[PDB]
Amino acid sequence: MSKKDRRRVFLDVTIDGNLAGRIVMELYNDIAPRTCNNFLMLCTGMAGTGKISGKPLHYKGSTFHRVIKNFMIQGGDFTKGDGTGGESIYGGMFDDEEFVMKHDEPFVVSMANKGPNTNGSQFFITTTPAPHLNNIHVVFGKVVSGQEVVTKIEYLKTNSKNRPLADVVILNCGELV
Repeated sequence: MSKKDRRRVFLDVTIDGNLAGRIVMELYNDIAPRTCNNFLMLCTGMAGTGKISGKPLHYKGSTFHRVIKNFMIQGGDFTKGDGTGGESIYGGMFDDEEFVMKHDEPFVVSMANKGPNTNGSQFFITTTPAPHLNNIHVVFGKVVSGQEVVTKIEYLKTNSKNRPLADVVILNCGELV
């Protein structure tokens, strides 16, 4: 409810086994409670296994399978690891919450989707403002530290499917104080 209700979460990322650093994000629980809760639970793994997939609901070990130079990096697919998988802690996908937050600045954390009301576990971190994505993707967080590890990942050499050649893995993830 209050701005003091905002939680912090972390992602320790490795590129081909070499530690790139830590990405810390502040979740706007007071503006997008369901989306932030889903994300926070996926970082800690404290919600169990997927209802439909029967797989662990948590980012540990998953990758950033898509990076777009000058725009964003995408991850969160813990079931298929290529953009076709992932699952929310609510079972399957969940509805879009009110589009309060906007892509009005770089390093905003937003939900990836496959059309209206199709939120799962996939997300993306932008690197420039993107107002055209407003009212399509639910913004629920902001990177507060480690924005340089985000750009490091973003500029990695990719193939024609926009997939990084190197293995970008979430070594550790969880909650911060």
